[PDB]
Amino acid sequence: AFTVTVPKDLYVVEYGSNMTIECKFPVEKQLDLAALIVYWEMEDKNIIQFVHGEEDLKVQHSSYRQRARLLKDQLSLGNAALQITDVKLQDAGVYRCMISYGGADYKRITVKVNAPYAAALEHHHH
Amino acid sequence: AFTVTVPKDLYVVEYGSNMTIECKFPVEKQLDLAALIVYWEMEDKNIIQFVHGEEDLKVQHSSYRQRARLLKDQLSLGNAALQITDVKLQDAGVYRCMISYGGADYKRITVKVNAPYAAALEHHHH
Ligand SMILES: COc1nc(-c2cccc(-c3cccc(-c4cnc(CNC[C@@H]5CCC(=O)N5)c(OC)n4)c3Cl)c2Cl)cnc1CNC[C@@H]1CCC(=O)N1
Repeated sequence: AFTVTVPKDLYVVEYGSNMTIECKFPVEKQLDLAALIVYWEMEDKNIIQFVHGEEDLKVQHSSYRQRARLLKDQLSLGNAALQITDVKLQDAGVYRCMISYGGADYKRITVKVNAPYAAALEHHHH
Repeated sequence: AFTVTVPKDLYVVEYGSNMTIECKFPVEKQLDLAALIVYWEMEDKNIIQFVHGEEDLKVQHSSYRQRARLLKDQLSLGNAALQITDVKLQDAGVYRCMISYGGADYKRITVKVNAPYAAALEHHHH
């Protein structure tokens, strides 16, 4: 039974920081890269599409462009780790990691973003 | 490139009717049932979990008990059709069909439920 797990289903991050959110999947000693698909989304927006051992950047949502990547050196450990740089208030929400590696499963992770007044005021208006 | 498609991304259904919502996936020549996974959810409620050519009812949300099924004769034609019997107002929302058949993809379907006053009043009080 193929199961994705999360060490944390909640992250609380500061505006302007970097965050790495993690999804674990079973890898028995050697990764079959050809079989692996890793997909991350939030609110139906494509963040990562990792297929055939490479990230496909073409259909990544504009909000994550040049700010989101998969840490590929974690995949051999069975860790799908999404790193987002320079966190914004619009990054708060529910993320899903969808993994195919023989079997298929997904998990949800909630991200909360703390921000000072000036950042919040910009978000509130625009 | 493995792609799931939907003939309709919107269904408008009457309270008390039956609905069948459809996701299509490519099947060339013959279906390899052992490789197929079909999952249906709405709002994080597990509806259908079809793996190893059988439904796993243990993880199904209680509100879909004896009221939701996957039309298995459709699968060899590349149609994942979810039938829900006796539609309620709680069935309105966004559904996802997630399919693994070599590759993996999903699609969203929106369902709107029309209901008369009496049914709406019960739902409103709940
Ligand atoms: C039967 O059992 C279960 N099956 C699944 C499941 C089943 C099949 C496949 C997948 C799956 C896997 C990997 C990737 C993708 C995928 C998705 N989207 C794209 C979209 N890209 C752009 C394109 C264009 C826009 C768009 O709309 N599409 C993509 O890139 C093409 N790849 C997917 Cl769908 C999953 Cl996750 C999950 N959960 C349960 C099991 N119940 C769930 C519960 C919850 C906790 C648990 O423990 N269990």
